[PDB]
Amino acid sequence: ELTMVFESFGFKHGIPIDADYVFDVRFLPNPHWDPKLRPMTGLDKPVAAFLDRHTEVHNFIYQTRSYLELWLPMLETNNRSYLTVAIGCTGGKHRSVYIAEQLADYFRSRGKNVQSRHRTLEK
Amino acid sequence: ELTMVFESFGFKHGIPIDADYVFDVRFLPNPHWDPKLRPMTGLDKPVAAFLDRHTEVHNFIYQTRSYLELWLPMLETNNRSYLTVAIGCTGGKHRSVYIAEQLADYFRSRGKNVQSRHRTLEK
Repeated sequence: ELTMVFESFGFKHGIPIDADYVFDVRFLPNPHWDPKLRPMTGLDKPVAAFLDRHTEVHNFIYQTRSYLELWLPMLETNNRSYLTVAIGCTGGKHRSVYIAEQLADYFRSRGKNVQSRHRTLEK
Repeated sequence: ELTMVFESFGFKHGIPIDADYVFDVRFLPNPHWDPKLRPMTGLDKPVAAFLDRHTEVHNFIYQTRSYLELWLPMLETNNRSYLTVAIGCTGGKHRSVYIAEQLADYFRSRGKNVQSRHRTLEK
């Protein structure tokens, strides 16, 4: 079956070369100036809470998975092993990490074959 | 005002480094095996007609502009000069060219500041 890859990255490091879709989340609320959140990542509960208190964050996740679901039946049959969705913020530590996690969890919940990767955190 | 750039490219040449959003259209009907269409581009009427006879082509354009419109108000105010939407097929000659053109025409019709670019055709 098609493997759905959800990856976060920082635009400052360049777009990942395996991406098929790229979504920029630099318009979402930015935790960069709260000093307590700066050293954390979007895997951490305070950063997730900072993001989820804003309505547009859940709406971005919901609308993005809905958009992808329009094409998924045709992609699952596109001579294709992978569908790679890359979520980018500037540094790849906070917003993109959280959003990629939430998308990956949503598609896992739908029974899809999924994998996540955080390009900045893995360094 | 925010300048909306719509660019086509071929994944075989790599993702353009100025892209903010990237949409893969390799699942749309492929004119590669009709020999009359192969040397043409998505600027040409026979290629546009080949694509537009399939319902999913118009739906992709409509759904993609609608998705972008969810975020445009927040992007038009993201300390941002450009919003660059890159549409990719394998070679960047047919599907991506057509789709980028149609998106650019749609946002021009809404009074947005727009520019188009076809990375493969310009070579």
